[PDB]
Amino acid sequence: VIFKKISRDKSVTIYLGKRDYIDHVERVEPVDGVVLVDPELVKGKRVYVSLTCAFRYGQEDIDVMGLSFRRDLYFSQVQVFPPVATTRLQESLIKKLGANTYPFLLTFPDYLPCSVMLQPAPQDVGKSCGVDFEIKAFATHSTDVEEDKIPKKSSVRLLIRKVQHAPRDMGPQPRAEASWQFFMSDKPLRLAVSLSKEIYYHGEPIPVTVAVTNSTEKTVKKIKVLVEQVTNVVLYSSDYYIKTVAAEEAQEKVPPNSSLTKTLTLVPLLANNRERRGIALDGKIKHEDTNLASSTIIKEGIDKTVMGILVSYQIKVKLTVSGLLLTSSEVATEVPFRLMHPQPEDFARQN
Amino acid sequence: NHVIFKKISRDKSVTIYLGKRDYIDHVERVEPVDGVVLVDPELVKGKRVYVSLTCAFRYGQSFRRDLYFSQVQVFPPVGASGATTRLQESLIKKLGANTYPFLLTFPDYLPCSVMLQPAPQDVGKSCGVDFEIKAFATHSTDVEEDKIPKKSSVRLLIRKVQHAPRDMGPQPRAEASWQFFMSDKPLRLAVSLSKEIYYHGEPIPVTVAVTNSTEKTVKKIKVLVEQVTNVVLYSSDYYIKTVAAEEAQEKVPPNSSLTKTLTLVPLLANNRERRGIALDGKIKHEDTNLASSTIIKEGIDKTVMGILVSYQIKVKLTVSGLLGELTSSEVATEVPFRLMHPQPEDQDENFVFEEFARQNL
Amino acid sequence: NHVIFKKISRDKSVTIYLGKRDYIDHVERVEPVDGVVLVDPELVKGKRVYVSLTCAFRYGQEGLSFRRDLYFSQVQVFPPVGASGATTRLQESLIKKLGANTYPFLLTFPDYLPCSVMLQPAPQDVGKSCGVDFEIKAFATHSTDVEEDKIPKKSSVRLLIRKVQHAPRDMGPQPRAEASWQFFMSDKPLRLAVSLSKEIYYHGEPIPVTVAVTNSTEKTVKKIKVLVEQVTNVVLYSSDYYIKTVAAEEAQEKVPPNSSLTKTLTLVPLLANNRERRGIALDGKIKHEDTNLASSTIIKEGIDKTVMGILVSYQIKVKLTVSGLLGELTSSEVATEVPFRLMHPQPEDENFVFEEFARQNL
Amino acid sequence: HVIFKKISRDKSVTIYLGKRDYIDHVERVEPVDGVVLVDPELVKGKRVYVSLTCAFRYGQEDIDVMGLSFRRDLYFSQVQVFPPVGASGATTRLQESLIKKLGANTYPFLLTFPDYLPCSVMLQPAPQDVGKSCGVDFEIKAFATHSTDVEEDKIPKKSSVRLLIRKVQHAPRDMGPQPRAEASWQFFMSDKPLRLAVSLSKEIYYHGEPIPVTVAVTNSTEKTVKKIKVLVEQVTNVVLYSSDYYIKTVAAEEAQEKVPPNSSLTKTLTLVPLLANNRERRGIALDGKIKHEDTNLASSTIIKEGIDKTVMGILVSYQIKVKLTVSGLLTSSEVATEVPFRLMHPQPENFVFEEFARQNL
Ligand SMILES: O=P(O)(O)CP(=O)(O)O[C@H]1[C@H](OP(=O)(O)O)[C@@H](OP(=O)(O)O)[C@@H](OP(=O)(O)O)[C@@H](OP(=O)(O)O)[C@@H]1OP(=O)(O)O
Ligand SMILES: O=P(O)(O)CP(=O)(O)O[C@H]1[C@H](OP(=O)(O)O)[C@@H](OP(=O)(O)O)[C@@H](OP(=O)(O)O)[C@@H](OP(=O)(O)O)[C@@H]1OP(=O)(O)O
Ligand SMILES: O=P(O)(O)CP(=O)(O)O[C@H]1[C@H](OP(=O)(O)O)[C@@H](OP(=O)(O)O)[C@@H](OP(=O)(O)O)[C@@H](OP(=O)(O)O)[C@@H]1OP(=O)(O)O
Ligand SMILES: O=P(O)(O)CP(=O)(O)O[C@H]1[C@H](OP(=O)(O)O)[C@@H](OP(=O)(O)O)[C@@H](OP(=O)(O)O)[C@@H](OP(=O)(O)O)[C@@H]1OP(=O)(O)O
Ligand SMILES: O=P(O)(O)CP(=O)(O)O[C@H]1[C@H](OP(=O)(O)O)[C@@H](OP(=O)(O)O)[C@@H](OP(=O)(O)O)[C@@H](OP(=O)(O)O)[C@@H]1OP(=O)(O)O
Ligand SMILES: O=P(O)(O)CP(=O)(O)O[C@H]1[C@H](OP(=O)(O)O)[C@@H](OP(=O)(O)O)[C@@H](OP(=O)(O)O)[C@@H](OP(=O)(O)O)[C@@H]1OP(=O)(O)O
Repeated sequence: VIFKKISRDKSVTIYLGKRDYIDHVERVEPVDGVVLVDPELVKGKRVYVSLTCAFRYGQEDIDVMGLSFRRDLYFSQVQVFPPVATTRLQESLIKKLGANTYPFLLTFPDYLPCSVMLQPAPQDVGKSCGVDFEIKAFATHSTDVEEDKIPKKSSVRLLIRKVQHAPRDMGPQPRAEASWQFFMSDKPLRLAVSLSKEIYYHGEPIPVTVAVTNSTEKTVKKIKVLVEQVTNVVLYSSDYYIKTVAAEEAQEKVPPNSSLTKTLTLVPLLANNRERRGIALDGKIKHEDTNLASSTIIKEGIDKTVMGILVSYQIKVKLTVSGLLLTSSEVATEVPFRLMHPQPEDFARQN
Repeated sequence: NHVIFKKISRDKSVTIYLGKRDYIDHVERVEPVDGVVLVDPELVKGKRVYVSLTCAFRYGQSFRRDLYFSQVQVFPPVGASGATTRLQESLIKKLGANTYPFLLTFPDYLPCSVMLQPAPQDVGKSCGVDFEIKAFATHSTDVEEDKIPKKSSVRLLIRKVQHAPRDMGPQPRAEASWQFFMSDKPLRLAVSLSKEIYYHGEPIPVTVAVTNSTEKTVKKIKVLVEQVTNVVLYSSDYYIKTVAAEEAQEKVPPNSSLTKTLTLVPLLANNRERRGIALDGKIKHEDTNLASSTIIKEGIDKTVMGILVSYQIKVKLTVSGLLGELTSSEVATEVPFRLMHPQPEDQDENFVFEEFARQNL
Repeated sequence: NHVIFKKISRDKSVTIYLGKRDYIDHVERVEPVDGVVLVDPELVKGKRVYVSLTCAFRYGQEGLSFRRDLYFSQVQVFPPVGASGATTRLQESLIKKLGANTYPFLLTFPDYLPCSVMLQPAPQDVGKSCGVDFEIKAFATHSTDVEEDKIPKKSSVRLLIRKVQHAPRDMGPQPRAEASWQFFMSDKPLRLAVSLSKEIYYHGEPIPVTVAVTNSTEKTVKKIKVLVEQVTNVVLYSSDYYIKTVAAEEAQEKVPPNSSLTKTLTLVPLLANNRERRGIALDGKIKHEDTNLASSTIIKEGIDKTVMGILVSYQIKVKLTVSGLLGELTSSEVATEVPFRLMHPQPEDENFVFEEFARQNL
Repeated sequence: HVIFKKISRDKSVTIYLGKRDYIDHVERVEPVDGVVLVDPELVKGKRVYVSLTCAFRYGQEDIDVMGLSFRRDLYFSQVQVFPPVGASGATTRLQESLIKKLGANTYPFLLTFPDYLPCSVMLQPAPQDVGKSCGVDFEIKAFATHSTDVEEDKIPKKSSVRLLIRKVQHAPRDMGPQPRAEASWQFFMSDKPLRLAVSLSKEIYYHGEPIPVTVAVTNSTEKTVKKIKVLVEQVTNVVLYSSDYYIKTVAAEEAQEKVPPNSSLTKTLTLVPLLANNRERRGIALDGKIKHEDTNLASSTIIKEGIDKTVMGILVSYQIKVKLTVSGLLTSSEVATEVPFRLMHPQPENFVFEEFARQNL
């Protein structure tokens, strides 16, 4: 399946192999495509293709001051026409389309975030924001460069996604486990939480093993296990969101001088969430192929602020503990894990 | 002298008289259509004369949707038959005893006069919202059926014109900033208008505040009034058109800021090409202006407006060294405002009668 | 049965009768003092009997000491003034019950006065005894032959009434505090959030203090201590300041590293909790049984706070004791305060039992 | 000289300091040398310590607004005075002299400042300002502890005494002859240049020192410079808890002299940025509380190489701003530029005892 889009004036048509380009940490899948020009309508002009990654912040509200912010995180441009290595997709598209088809290759660097965006809920303090990736093909004249204008009718833009996949090689995953001792009157309530591994895939079930050892004279009335998505906007405005994307409540008691081990399975999915606002996604709410944002992966030496939006996941265990008799207390603890797409194997989107 | 607008049927049995061509919508209420029908007693003997107010959306020359229909009987006379307006009482006395009054009211859920004839480059077809006042006679020569001859009827294309409400939105303001690739220092743009509602012909003072902390130069500042049109019945056509443009002669060099007020006047007269833009009448007519801003009432589905018209100030900054190496995009912000006609200002008078037909160019 | 409070002068010429010892201030208005004076016609022949309402701040003694009058009002009971008719059911009923030598009086409170507050300091406290008293005095005056009028003490009778703070119709927003600390060399915060159910609590009503400790540090919250602190500011003569614990609850939970704990402790601020009844603002004398903690002062808009004499306020204080911290990474305490107001509940012939106005001791 | 004394509630611990204000001159910071006078009976087998804390704080107490507070310790250090171990090492003339003056129950302490701390800065906002009260405080606290006091984790308040000292920014002892702080801008208007050059005598000015701002307008345009305004702006950035930004005029001179087309004008305006010029003392960074007499404008923050600016808590900087009002043909433009400079205190070079409390206004 090839994805095509044509300029208003039909002088420039762009063809891409895919909408979604894979980041698997080691390297990023480059954007290889072709531009089909109409020789009469290009005439004495030059056609370029650009790859822009930008962070954006702000939304249009009636009677609320317009506030907009944009920061380019990467820009790269190449000339396709007139022509100045190739790939199988290009060679095949050229033969399929004709002699007015010209190839382009734009590469991603290693310091960029992946597709993340966020539209807030009514109770949420800050505004709409996200990281977009735009492939734009456009024609310029030599009096167009002289006035600094690139006519819109001669241009065509595609909003591609950079998608986080797990790296191809990685050693056998350590279990993600922590333990806490909550002394209550100098008798310990011990809580251990353990996951099977550190990295889970979108759709993969997460087996959360909870081990309560109650040496206190109080009763654990209730055990609740959540997958929480933590979002930190780290450009323009320091917005913070924490949202439940999966929840199981065991509801089984742990009486005094007893211990209880239980494994609950959670699956953090956008489908579990009627309310799709306040949560970091990899695309727009309306689109069908939109998932929960993958865990941000900050490379060594890269300042976290250039990622724009930081997305992390954690298992939260809340224990309701009975009073003396009065009302009851609640302790809670977090175990971090990472959520991304599976390891890789060796244009308008559906609503 | 009060100018009265008259039109007569082909068979000259029914003549309709209106106080005005254009009826004022000022949001709170709409000015009702008060007029009189002059019948020829010999030619309407046995017949019944009615007056109707129709509002319809149209697309092509192909789809029609009625948004409002209302009808009243003028002849034979209904009840008291007495006028409800000074204009009616005065027209009856001026014309004779074969003059009968009618009052047709507008509801609050209707759009105002908007229509659009596309340019060659535009996708999508002709469309608009028309308001028709029709007076017509009906008879039976047959027990099986009543007839409505066209020769016994007379139709007027009136306009529903948007005038300003009592109140007004907060003062429009935008702020935008850009950090270009490999640039740690921002370009800040702030835009302010004096008020939220402007009148057709009124100048719009657009205050632009560029703060250039970058090592690049703002070569050009261009300020537009853009008219955004959304057809929301039959076909989802979208038009965005410049109806006014002013280009400041100032550059903004590195590590400097510039505040400047450009004055724009969005007018149909500025536009040689009158196709692709929403008007309140036909291109040919002289009294035709740019369409007023649509005002959707709370609880009314926007689709029953047929065509949505909105205005915005767009400020575009051309930046040096950017277009080659650091962006393929334009640096711009938009500030919305509303455009309509001024607020309304609230012995027998002499009547000069004129044909309802509007003057061309 | 309506309990009536009677007191008689030494010479038994003037006897005063009151419906109550305690008159209600509910912010909107104050309950006026309606009573009757029973005169002995033989002993008041040629004399004039008056009733006065005095509100005074005092400092030194509970006599040589600083005094400031905040309000004085006086009315004539005998010989009878005008109609002489009762204005209350209590008066009409007392007149019929007692006889034709019974005369009514009504003394009203204005809106700019404080309520009954007084303070007797502890040994460790700087500053002296002080308070706001309300005195109802009925007294007879006669003329001598040289032009000088006399006011014998034997012909007079004084009652120390209380002005008691009851809640208004409305109430402030729900009290909430948030506090966070980053200790020296610690990148991660200790967050404390405190919430009360409501803004106004009643004497005897339990206060549910919800604490939410979020410990992102590698230190342990060893103790959570929740206090009701009474803050007293003397604002006439001498700027004395007292802050005193009138209730304390110590949660038995620790909060270990990288954990959070939500807990609701219930406190009841009462004078009964305090063996030591000195150093704290009361609404009466220590010895008296019906004496409580002073209600929160309520300064009306436009009234200078100094004419209140003693300012009383309450707050919830939450102190977190943190491991490794105190002596190594701070010389301060980790704590937050949430203000609330403490007063009596909103406010809503008869057989009469007569009793001496004197209040019962302990 | 003048010595500053404060005594605990229980009168067991009394602290004596040489000064309220300790000098930071970039190279090093003046250490806090003082003495604690203990009452041997009231010590009663206990241990007395002296601590130096530097903390950033954020939040203010409002009636019917949720209490929100934040504190971050930037430095904590503690030494033992009693019983003596000579923790503070070698002693100083002020200490030796105070010991002989006071008695044998006087014990010396020396607490040093490191080089990664900010100076005394605090800010109480105005009504129009968005964020809350914040500042950097320096506390010297002497306090006694028992061995059942460490067991319960209590340091009784009556046995303790705290002093709020200031860390004051002075210019460093050695620095090369100061370069003039000068920039120039060319504002092309219709492709004719308006050239503005701004020059200061030097880069560092002292509190109270006048700043001679030389402005040089060269107008080759056909427009007129109607007005020249010169400001000292104080820029404040809170960089802990909340990213608050304040920009405030602390001095202003307006030359209302014109520069007509095809002419140039040089003018030297003298400004003196002072807290005394400001009736409204809220919204601006001070080195102390508003009420205190010895409170000035905050000195320029001096971030040392390798120190993350966030550990300074509040960043304070100064700049000269020159605004030129330029004529149109029916409304006018305004260009402006900034020249940064630094503002601090001058380079550094019988006992009367007084309470440490500072004099008000
Ligand atoms: O019908 P109009 O608007 O009155 C006259 P026009 O059609 O020549 O408008 C062009 C406009 O001409 P005009 O200023 O006369 O409207 C020119 O303005 P100029 O390049 O600044 O001179 C550019 O406008 P912008 O700079 O705002 O984009 C052109 O856009 P490009 O930069 O080529 O994309 C416009 O072309 P268009 O938008 O119709 O394709
Ligand atoms: O290109 P696609 O997605 O395959 C199909 P489309 O052409 O209808 O997309 C438009 C998109 O339509 P859609 O999202 O339905 O594809 C609309 O989205 P909407 O305004 O949010 O509804 C806007 O995109 P944004 O969301 O990025 O603003 C339009 O941006 P403009 O404001 O016109 O510049 C897009 O127009 P574009 O310029 O990209 O061709
Ligand atoms: O009616 P008006 O404006 O007061 C004066 P006109 O008679 O010149 O208007 C005619 C109108 O003239 P105009 O547009 O100038 O009002 C023309 O419009 P044209 O096709 O653009 O010439 C047609 O109007 P429509 O297209 O709306 O039907 C004619 O309809 P017909 O096709 O004859 O039925 C109108 O004639 P009508 O039938 O109303 O007497
Ligand atoms: O044997 P006692 O205790 O001296 C007399 P009591 O037991 O009847 O009560 C007295 C009461 O004593 P108590 O309250 O213990 O019964 C005391 O109270 P205190 O002044 O607060 O100590 C005063 O009562 P008030 O509160 O009405 O002033 C006394 O009134 P004076 O002010 O001296 O005139 C009362 O003496 P009373 O006048 O009734 O004979
Ligand atoms: O929690 P606990 O121990 O069971 C009861 P507490 O906290 O009141 O104990 C004392 C408290 O001990 P702690 O609070 O450490 O338990 C101490 O605290 P410290 O002097 O600061 O150590 C002082 O409390 P404050 O500081 O609040 O006044 C003492 O008051 P004084 O200063 O002598 O008036 C308190 O003794 P009190 O005199 O009240 O019986
Ligand atoms: O010499 P100063 O400080 O300029 C005048 P002050 O003696 O009234 O100081 C008090 C200060 O008064 P002020 O603020 O007027 O200096 C008050 O401040 P407030 O809480 O804002 O009233 C508190 O200090 P903070 O400013 O640190 O809070 C008091 O500390 P506590 O919390 O009681 O320990 C201070 O009392 P101190 O400890 O000096 O005896």
